[PDB]
Order: sequence, then structure tokens, then C-alpha cells
Amino acid sequence: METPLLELIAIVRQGSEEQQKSALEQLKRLLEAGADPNAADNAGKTPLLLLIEIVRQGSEEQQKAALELLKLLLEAGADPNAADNAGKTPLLLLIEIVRQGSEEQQKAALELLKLLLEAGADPNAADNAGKTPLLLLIEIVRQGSEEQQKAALELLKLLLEAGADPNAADNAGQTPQQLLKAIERQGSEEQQKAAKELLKLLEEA
Repeated sequence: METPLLELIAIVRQGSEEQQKSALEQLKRLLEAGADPNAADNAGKTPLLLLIEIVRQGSEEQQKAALELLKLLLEAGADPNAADNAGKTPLLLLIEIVRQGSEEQQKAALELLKLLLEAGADPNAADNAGKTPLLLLIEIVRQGSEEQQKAALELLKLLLEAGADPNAADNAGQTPQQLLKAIERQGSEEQQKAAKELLKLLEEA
């Protein structure tokens, strides 16, 4: 399962700044010439997932290079829903970046998540514990910084307008409405006013 796309993404991940730039230009030319955007490495990691790992771990230059390449992969037809072997999906992984990333990483991930949803990512596809994107993003409202709270608010609205199940519960029974009311009880005045707006948005959906 070795291809030019995967070898070159490896150079974006590990090469010098000059090597990264040349690898990005070679990747675009391969994609433009029809290289398969879906052919995965020996671990079931897709080009999309591998470049999202670069957004999660890379320098500010690497995050920009990977954001550019991720947009081109999605325009090339990369499957926005394909998971790796451990069950990680691009939507879930990008939500992890919102939860743990720097302010620069959060912005990249917010831009990518919108592109992912426009490409057909499943807004209902959950992780192992059964947490939906909806639940995971409400957890960021609860525990994030003010800037994470704001991005999560934006993503939640875009996720409901993309058809997310307002009532879908996780494996333990937890619901978005349950979590939002806990934020209403325990959160800051800013969080309480956000959780109230989100409860009305949940019902309306």
C-alpha cells in the first residue's frame, strides 16, 4: 500500500521547510493528474487522515501546507467519511483538534470541518463510546476556552443545519439536552447564555 501520494505526505510531515514546499507542489500536480485520493497506507490511514494528523501535530507552516492539500483532496474526491482501522474518522479527528489545539490549529480545524460537511461527512457518525460529533462539541462548550466555546458554537449550528440528530444519545445514555442543562447549572454566565441558545436550537431541529 505504498503510493506517491503517501510517500510525499510523509515528506510534508518530516522534511525541511524547503522539502515540505516541494512535496506540496508535487502532491498538487499528482492530484491534478488524477492520482487516487483514497488509497491508504498499510495501517488503513488515508491521505485525508494522515494530513489531518499533520494539522494536529505539525508546525504553523505544516498546518497551512496540510490545510491547502486537504482542500485539494476533497475537491479531488477523497471520501470524507472513511475511517482508519481504529475507528477514527476525519470529522472526529478534527473535533479533537478543536478540543486540544492552539488558536491557530482551532481555526484550521474550523475551516476544515465546514469543508468536510459540504463534502458529505456524516454528521451523525460516532466514536467507540458512542459520542456523536454533537455531544463531543457540546463537551467543548463545557470545558473549552472562550475561543473554543465560540468555535464550538459555530460548529454546532453548522452541524444541526447539516442534519445532526438533536436527540442522539451516547452509549451511557447521555444526551445533548442533558449536557446543555448541566452547563446551564455549572457554567459561567457566558456558558449559561450559550447553553440556553443551544437548547432552543436543539428543539427547533
